[PDB]
Amino acid sequence: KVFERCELARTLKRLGMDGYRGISLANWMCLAKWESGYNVRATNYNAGDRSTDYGIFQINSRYWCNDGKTPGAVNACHLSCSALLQDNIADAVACAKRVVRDPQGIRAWVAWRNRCQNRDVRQYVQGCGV
Ligand code: NA
Repeated sequence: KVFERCELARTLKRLGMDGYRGISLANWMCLAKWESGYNVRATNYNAGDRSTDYGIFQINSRYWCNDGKTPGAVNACHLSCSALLQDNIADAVACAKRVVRDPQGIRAWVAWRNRCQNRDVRQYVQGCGV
């Protein structure tokens, strides 16, 4: 499933993402937009280090979820990476919350730095009723 902008915005708000660890809802929307284009099935293999990014937030298999084929990996979210490909994004959200509980916060994703940081991100939630 590929979420529509406002549909996702309302879903994330209900899941308690607004202001989570100081991160505004619009920041999470900007992150999802640039990582997967709001597509829960997005997957990207990194030939360079043998890890894969999964789902709407493109969470990496080396640290956060287990896919079994990533060398020297941990599973901090204690989830199979398969869980991050579901239409129901509850597990992906719980794992995203875990990722930002680390010192880097939202900066853990380089795309956030490149296209969201210091930018006007209001556009991602405008008119959505959140
Ligand atoms: Na892993």
